[PDB]
Amino acid sequence: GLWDPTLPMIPSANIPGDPIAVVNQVLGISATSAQVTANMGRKFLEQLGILQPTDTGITNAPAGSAQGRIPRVYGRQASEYVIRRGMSQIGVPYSWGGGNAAGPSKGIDSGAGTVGFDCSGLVLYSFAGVGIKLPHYSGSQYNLGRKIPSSQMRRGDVIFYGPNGSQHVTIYLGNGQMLEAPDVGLKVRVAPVRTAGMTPYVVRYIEY
Repeated sequence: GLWDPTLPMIPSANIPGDPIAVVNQVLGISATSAQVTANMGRKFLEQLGILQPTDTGITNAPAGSAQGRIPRVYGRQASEYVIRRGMSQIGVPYSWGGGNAAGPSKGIDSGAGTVGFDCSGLVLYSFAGVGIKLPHYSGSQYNLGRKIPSSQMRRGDVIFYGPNGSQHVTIYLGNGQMLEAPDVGLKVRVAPVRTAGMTPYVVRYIEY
């Protein structure tokens, strides 16, 4: 019983570091997920009227802290933007290892010929819109942000599965539903929350 038995009972794709996210061969440019995330974070802060010269655009709280860069009075707005970004991807194919801060991408290993999202890729893409920078591995995502008891999960919190949160990750939508990139052959979808294999905590990246 350690895993969600509806999905492969293995750790999810683990893509190191700060991958290239944008490649433009005509202009001859490229940029990484962290670059795109910082750019989008600064834009978001500017739209709230709070951009400062010291802001890189990266908005993550120190892991475990209840205080991040985005003010609490703007956190619902931030969270709703993240959710809209993710939900806009419903119907995009799953691809093992797929996705970056810019959108779906070619995957790895099995997913090498498929442009799409995997579980952690969808989560990282969604949160990047407000400057929340996440690693492309569900177990590493579980170690960031602030833990909330699973029984108190709230819309916008992030649900994890398997040992160390390593099997699967999804975005809770409230009302017993979650947004996920599920498995090969499928598409990004809204699905009922599953409790089998779930970690006893969810993760909150945005306070409100």
